Amino acid sequence: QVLRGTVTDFPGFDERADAETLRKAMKGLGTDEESILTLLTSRSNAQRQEISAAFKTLFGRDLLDDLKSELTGKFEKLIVALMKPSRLYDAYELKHALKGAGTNEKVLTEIIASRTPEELRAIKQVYEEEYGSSLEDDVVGDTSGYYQRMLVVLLQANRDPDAGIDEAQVEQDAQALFQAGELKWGTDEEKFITIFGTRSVSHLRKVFDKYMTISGFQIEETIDRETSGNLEQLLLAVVKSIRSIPAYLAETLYYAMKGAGTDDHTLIRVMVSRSEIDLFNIRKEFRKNFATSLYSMIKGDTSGDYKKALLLLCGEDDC
Amino acid sequence: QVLRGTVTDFPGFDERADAETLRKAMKGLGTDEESILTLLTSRSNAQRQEISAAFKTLFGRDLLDDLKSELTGKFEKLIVALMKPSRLYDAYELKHALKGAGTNEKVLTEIIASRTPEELRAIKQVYEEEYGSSLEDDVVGDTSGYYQRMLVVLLQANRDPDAGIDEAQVEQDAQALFQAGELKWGTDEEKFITIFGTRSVSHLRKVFDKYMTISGFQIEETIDRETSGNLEQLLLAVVKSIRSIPAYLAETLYYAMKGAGTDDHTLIRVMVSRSEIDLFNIRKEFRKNFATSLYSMIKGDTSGDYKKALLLLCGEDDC
Ligand SMILES: [Ca+2]
Ligand SMILES: [Ca+2]
Ligand SMILES: [Ca+2]
Ligand SMILES: [Ca+2]
Ligand SMILES: [Ca+2]
Ligand SMILES: [Ca+2]
Ligand SMILES: [Ca+2]
Repeated sequence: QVLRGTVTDFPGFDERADAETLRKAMKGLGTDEESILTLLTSRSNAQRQEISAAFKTLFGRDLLDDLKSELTGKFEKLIVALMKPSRLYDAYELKHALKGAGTNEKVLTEIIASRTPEELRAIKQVYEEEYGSSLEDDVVGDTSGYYQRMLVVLLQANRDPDAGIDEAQVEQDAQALFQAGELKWGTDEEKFITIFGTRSVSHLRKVFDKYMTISGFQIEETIDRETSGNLEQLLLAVVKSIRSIPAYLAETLYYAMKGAGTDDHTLIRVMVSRSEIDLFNIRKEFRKNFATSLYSMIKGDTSGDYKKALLLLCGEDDC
Repeated sequence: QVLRGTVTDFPGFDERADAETLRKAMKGLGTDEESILTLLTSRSNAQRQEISAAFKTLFGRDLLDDLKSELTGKFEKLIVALMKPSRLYDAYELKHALKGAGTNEKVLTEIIASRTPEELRAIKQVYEEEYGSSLEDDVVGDTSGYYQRMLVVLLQANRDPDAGIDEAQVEQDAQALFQAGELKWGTDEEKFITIFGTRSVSHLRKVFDKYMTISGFQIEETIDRETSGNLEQLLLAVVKSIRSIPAYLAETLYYAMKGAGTDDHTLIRVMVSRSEIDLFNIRKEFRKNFATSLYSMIKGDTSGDYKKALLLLCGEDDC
C-alpha cells in the first residue's frame, strides 16, 4: 500500500569507514571498481553525501573529482549520477535538457509529467536556487506550441485534490476529451490541457474509463507513440502517469533498451532518480507489461562494471 | 530498511460490496471458491473484520459459520485462520498448543522465541482477556525442566534495549556460552538462560560472533536440530531469531514441507501470522538459504484451492 524503491539506508552506517574503503579502492595506480560499485549502490543517497563529506575531512580530497578521473564511460556516468544529491537531480536534468534549439524534449516530458505536485514545487525552488532563473521561463524560452503551454500548466502544480467523485463531471470531461481527440488534438487546446493538467488523478482515471465506454477504444490509441509530435507525446505521458507513474516509467525503461542501441542516458536517469521512490513498483509493472524482467533486459543490453552496478540498483531479478 | 509482509490494505475498499461478493459466492447449493480465496487473500485482516461485520448487517448471517460449512479440509483451515483477528491469533495458537501431556511444544517455542517484547506483552494481555488464565501459569502447568524456565524468562519480555556496545561484556558472555555448550547445556542453566533471554539483540549478535573466534564453530552446531530435547530446540530457535527472525521463520517453513508429508498446521500458521509483518523478508531468506523459492515449495507440495490461496498469500515467485 506504499511506493518503494530498491535502495535503503545501510544499517550500521559509518561514514568514516566507508570513506576509507573508497579511498583504499582508488589510492595508487590501480582501481577496485567492484568495491566502489558495491558500496555506493548499497548506501542511500543521503549516506553518499555524508561519505563525500567524511572523504574531504579525512583525506583533503574531493570524492567526486577522484571518481571522475578514476572511472570512465557509462560506469563513470552512472556513479556520478548516483552521487548527485537527490534534491538536485531533477532540476539538474531539466536544466541540462533545456538546450535552446537542441532541447531534449523527452527529458522535459518525462520529469514534468511523472512528478507529483509536491515534487514539482521542490524542483522549481531548487532550480531557481541553482541557476538563477525560473524553470518556467527557461521552458517557455526553449519550447513552442501548446507543448509549451501544457508543460507550463503542469509546472503550476495546481492539480485538484483527490476528493469526492462527480459522475456528472466525469461524463462531460470524457465527452470533451473524445472530441478533442476526434480533432486530432489540434483544436481547443487550452480546454483539454485544463482537463489533463488540473483535474484530480482519481477523477481522470474515471474520465479515462468513461472514454472507453463512449468511444470503444482507450484514449492512448488516439496518439501514435512513435510518430506523434511533442504535445501528443506529452499527453501520452500524462495519461500513462495518471494511470500509474511506475507503469509509465517502466515503459520508459523498456523503450530505452528495446531495439538497436541503448538509450543509456534514460536508463541511468530513471534507475537513479527512482531508486529510493518507486523502482520496486517500476520493476513489477515492467515484468507484467513486457513479459520479461528489468533485470534480464539490463543484463542483455549492458556490459562491464556499468552492468553490475545497474543490476545491483535493480536489486533482484523478477519472476 | 523496514520489515514488510505480502498483504496490504485493498485500495478503494468497500466492505458492503465485498460482503455481497462473498454471499454471492456461497448462496445456493454451489460454491465459488475462487472468488472467496481471491478476495480474502487480497484484503487485509482488518478489512476482513469489517467484511464480516457488514456481512452480518446485510444478511443476518455469520460469515465465519458460512465459510466453515461451505469449505472443507486444509482450504477451510487456511481461510478460517486468515479470518481470525490478528490481535488474537498468537494467543489462540498458544492456548491451542497448551495441551497438558499432549502439549505442542513446537508452537510454544516458535511463537515465544520469534516474537518481539512488544508483541509478547500484547499476547499476554490478550491471552488473559480471552481465557481467564495468565499465559505463564498455563505454560508452567504444561511444561517442565529448564525448557519451562527459558520460556518463562522470554515471556517476561524484559530484554535489554539496543544500546551501546560493551566489548568487555561481549568477551565474558561468549566465554560463558562456550562453557555451557561444552557441558551440553545441562549445567548452570539459569546463567545461559539469562544471557539468551535478557541481553539485547545487537549484543547477542556480537556474542555469537565472538563465540566463533573463541570456539572455531558457530553456536548452533552445539545443538543437533533433529534429536535435541525441548530446551535445546528452544535455544536454537532463540539463537536463530536473534540473528534474523525472517530467517528463523523461513527455516521453519522449509522443514514444514521438507521430506515425506507436509506440516500443514505450521505452513498455515507461519504464512498467516507473518502475512502483514515480514512474509516478504521470510521469502527472501528462504530463497538464499535453501536455493529454491517458497512459491515453488508450496506449489510442489500442496493442492487445490488450498494451494492457490497459499500462493496468493506468498504473493510472488522469487528468483
Ligand atoms: Ca504532492
Ligand atoms: Ca515566469
Ligand atoms: Ca490532492
Ligand atoms: Ca451454502
Ligand atoms: Ca510495540
Ligand atoms: Ca544439546
Ligand atoms: Ca498475482
